[PDB]
Amino acid sequence: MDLGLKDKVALITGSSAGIGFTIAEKLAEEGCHLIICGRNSQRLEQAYQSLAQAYPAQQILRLVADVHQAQDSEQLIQDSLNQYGKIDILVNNSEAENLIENLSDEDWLNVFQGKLIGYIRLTNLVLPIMKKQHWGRIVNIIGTSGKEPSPRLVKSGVVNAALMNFTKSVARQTAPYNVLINSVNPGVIDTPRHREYLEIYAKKEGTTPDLIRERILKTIPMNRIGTTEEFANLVVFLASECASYITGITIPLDGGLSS
Amino acid sequence: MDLGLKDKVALITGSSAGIGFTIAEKLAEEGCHLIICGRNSQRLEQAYQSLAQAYPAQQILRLVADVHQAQDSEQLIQDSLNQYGKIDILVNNSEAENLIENLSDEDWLNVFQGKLIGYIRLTNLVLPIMKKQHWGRIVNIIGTSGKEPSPRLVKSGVVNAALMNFTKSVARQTAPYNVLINSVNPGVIDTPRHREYLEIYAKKEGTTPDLIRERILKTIPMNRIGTTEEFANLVVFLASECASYITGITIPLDGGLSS
Amino acid sequence: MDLGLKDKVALITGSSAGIGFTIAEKLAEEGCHLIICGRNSQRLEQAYQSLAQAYPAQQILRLVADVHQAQDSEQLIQDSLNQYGKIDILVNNSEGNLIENLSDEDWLNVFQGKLIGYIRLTNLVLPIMKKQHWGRIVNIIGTSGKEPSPRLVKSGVVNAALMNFTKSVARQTAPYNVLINSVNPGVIDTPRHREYLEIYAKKEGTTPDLIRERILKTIPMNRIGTTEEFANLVVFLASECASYITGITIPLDGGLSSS
Amino acid sequence: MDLGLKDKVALITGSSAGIGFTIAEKLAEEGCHLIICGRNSQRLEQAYQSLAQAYPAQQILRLVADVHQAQDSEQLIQDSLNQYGKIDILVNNSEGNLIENLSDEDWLNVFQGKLIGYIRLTNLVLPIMKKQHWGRIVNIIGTSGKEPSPRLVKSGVVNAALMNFTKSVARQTAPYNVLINSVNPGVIDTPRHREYLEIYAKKEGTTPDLIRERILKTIPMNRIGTTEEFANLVVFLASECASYITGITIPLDGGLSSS
Repeated sequence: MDLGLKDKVALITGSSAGIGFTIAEKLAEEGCHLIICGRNSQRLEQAYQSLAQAYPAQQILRLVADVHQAQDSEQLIQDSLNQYGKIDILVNNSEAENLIENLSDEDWLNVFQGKLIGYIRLTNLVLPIMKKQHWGRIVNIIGTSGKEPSPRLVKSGVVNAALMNFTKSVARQTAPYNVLINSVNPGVIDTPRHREYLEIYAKKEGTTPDLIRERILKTIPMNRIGTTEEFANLVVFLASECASYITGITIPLDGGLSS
Repeated sequence: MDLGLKDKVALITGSSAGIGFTIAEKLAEEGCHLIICGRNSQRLEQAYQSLAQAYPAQQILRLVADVHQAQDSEQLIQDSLNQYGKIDILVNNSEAENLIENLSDEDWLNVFQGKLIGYIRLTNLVLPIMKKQHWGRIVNIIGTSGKEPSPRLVKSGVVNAALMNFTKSVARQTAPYNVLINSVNPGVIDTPRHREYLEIYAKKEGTTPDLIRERILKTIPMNRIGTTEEFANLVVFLASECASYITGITIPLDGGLSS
Repeated sequence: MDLGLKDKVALITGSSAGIGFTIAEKLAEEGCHLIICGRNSQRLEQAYQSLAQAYPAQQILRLVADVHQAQDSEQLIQDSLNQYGKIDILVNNSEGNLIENLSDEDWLNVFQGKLIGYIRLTNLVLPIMKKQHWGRIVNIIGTSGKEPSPRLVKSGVVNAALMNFTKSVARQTAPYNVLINSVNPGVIDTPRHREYLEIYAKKEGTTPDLIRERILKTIPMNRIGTTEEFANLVVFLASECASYITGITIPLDGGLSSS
Repeated sequence: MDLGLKDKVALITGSSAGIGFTIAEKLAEEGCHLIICGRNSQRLEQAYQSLAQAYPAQQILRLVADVHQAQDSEQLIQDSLNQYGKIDILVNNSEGNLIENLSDEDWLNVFQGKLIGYIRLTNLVLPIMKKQHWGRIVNIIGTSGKEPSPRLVKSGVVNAALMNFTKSVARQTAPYNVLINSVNPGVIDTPRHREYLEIYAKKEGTTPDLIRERILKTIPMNRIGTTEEFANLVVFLASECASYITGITIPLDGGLSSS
């Protein structure tokens, strides 16, 4: 399937590893030029070298930035536009206490100043550019940062509900400009954070990582943990010319967890 | 129907007028003692005098407080507990630019520091008290402050989605203590704010209030605007002993708007 | 709370036992005259005698009828009208797997039971209620005493259909003050539930106690609901007080929907 | 993007025209062999000749069949298996008011059409796909060219049922890599849509142009979708790339679901 992505410019946040990295790879495979970013300069350079070697014909800009910080986010967009003159695609992809009574005002304000305002801010920054182009795709990754999907995750639940509604509202307003915005909700995907979570959960309980993994597998109807490639495939489809009539929706990519 | 509310202590925020006032009246009718509050001392005194005269056998504490301010909210709960020794019921009931591109970081942070954190904070403050009692009811009024319900209302959409999810999470955690929490989503209810909105909309467009009202009536399947009594009836039911198996849900009270 | 039900005429199907019986009791307590029905004459007579002795001031009509059969359902309504001249309230409460096993005849038989049963009875009472400018229909949308689970395929399909039917009919009948809502029970202690525990335990090779323990850990309130708790909401929805509530489905489930 | 569809065998119902025809075309483009069907031999032959001439390297089996009839549906699958030995993909795409007017026979006839039609065909292909450890079923859940609206009561009930069926079957078949999803079209430019515009305009006493203008103002993208745009998503869901997506319903609607 021709996705119509040749020479499209894609900014993928959180692209030094895991889901974001594989999304960047797949976008490059379809002919996009890339902006990849993250806070960890060492990890980002490894990603950058891997992508440049795998896709020597494609342009790749790497930028160290904290996309939960206003100044870094503003400069990220300015540097991207300076390099490429356009930004066609934005993939928003960014990152303990679970008991309600224990969460203070500062705790909640702190959660809102992370991913929630982070995605809103970056969306706001790219919208004028995409509207000028009459072409944009924004895909919001609305998950739990490698934790087992569960209603117990209270902070992420609130933030993710807010972001799903924001997605609908912005989609409705930007649809007349062919700027489309959708969200994808991962199930259990085999990422570095997921693997780190297996280690952390195995200790709190007194067991092994393989044992915790087996318990997780029982909850997934497919009885298999998803790959980053499986997740990336949908994101790339949504970011394509082929998804030109799809906007304002949230899609679970989860091996049946939602059933 | 005996609602089992005799001598229960109910705190109703935003109770100087409109929905909150009628909820306070109906709770007093069922035998509750009240805490009523609001920022407007003059309006609150009028409410206080009306309730005291209508329900002379019931205790009524009135407190001037801004329930979007942390200190006022903390003191509200402390003063309530000092007066009554218990708080059985909390009704969370508190209050322009609509285009996404025009909304800054400060704008969004400001919206989150209002009703969103306001309801979360007050919930957090009453939970230890209600859990000690093994008896609590929290009803969150999740609406649009007298504006015509519409997907266009972007700020309230995000906040309300967040609050509906928060409701579910807190309900799940507090259910083992018989502390039940639910939300009610008003449709078009005849309140002071609604009537003020008719005036403001009639000017922006060049028409009358009755004309704007007629346009609103066409959107409501019942072809009638709801009364504050109709709204209050459900809130009082949810706050009662009779609703002892109902928690974590959101109920539209809207004359069919959701259909 | 005065529910405004004095002398209202209520038809409750499946009212010989369990949820339906308790709903009938509670409606009589609030001043309704009743029509009760069931397929088994002996069980229906027991219910009638209990209700007639408890509420001798109220009129109670008992009729043997299979409300999944067209002729019986039509005659039930005609007999009710001949007795009372009106029907104010209908509570639809009638009874109700490996996908590859389920044949066409199995699915068609499913649809010719509760699904068309509720639709047909709704159709039969609508003109009565519309001419009154007063009606309440409450659809009980449950699993008929089986513990809620994604595994119950037929009931899931039927119940999804009925929830949508509820919305559609509500929208059409709203201006006639004929209000239609559904209640989705969680786990409620009925004779049917108790029999299901026996059957499931026998099939699983375990004890009813162990099945009950498994169910309880899924419910945030950590207890099974009573028929009185369930009936309270149904009676509220059938009342004058619920005059602005229509087209909605309310889970009554101890928090199961937030688990 | 390589969709991994080379030599896969796809059955598309309702494939003589419109959405079904375009889906068949696009599946052939990605390397599938086809089974196409319809009730009208002349229209089916036209579709066959078009596809056979466009994709002469692919196998195309055309069969006259009424997929709302049990015998025809059973024979369709047997004939398909006799030709190809396997069926990898099924796209369920078959055709499909005042409440008080609608009789039992009307509702039963509704349920004996598309509802049991999709369920039956799913049941027929499941064992084929399960033994392969590879299957994709995509249910087209629309209004068959009528403009989406709460007024369409029968389709709403059937479609709600089918969306739930999708979830239930997905959960059961997931470990066999047999994935089942639904797509809900908004307004798509098909011959059926165009005929509906004519009929609705005639019934309303207005022009097709004015009906189209009314529809366009409901769609945030301010345009009606093409069959190619719709087919793109169906083909993606039918692909190897969608290997972790199951049990979900995706609106393909230009933002209508966020309007």
